[PDB]
Amino acid sequence: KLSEHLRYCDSILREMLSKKHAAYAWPFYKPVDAEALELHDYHDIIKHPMDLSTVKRKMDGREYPDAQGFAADVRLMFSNCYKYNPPDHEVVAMARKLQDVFEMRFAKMP
Ligand code: NA
Repeated sequence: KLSEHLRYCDSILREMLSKKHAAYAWPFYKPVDAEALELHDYHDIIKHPMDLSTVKRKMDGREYPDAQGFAADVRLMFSNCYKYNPPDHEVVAMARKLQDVFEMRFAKMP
């Protein structure tokens, strides 16, 4: 079983992965494939990649000991995006919209 807090976190993940947010969430569904995206320096710049599929695997694997660890990975995902891309990239705007969802939902955890 997941703790109470982590059951709430699981719901946030479900929401982030849901159709309602897909127009901006889709770049975060799978790990960045540096070769396929021709971003060949990606792993020189980003030392700790993260994406929502990995968060889902970790959740299912009961790897998070608390809600704070879940939040850390999700914030890492957005931060990687802000760090790597120019601030006017369309993907940064998509990250921001999805982060607005995440931060609001996380803060509203009972
Ligand atoms: Na609350």
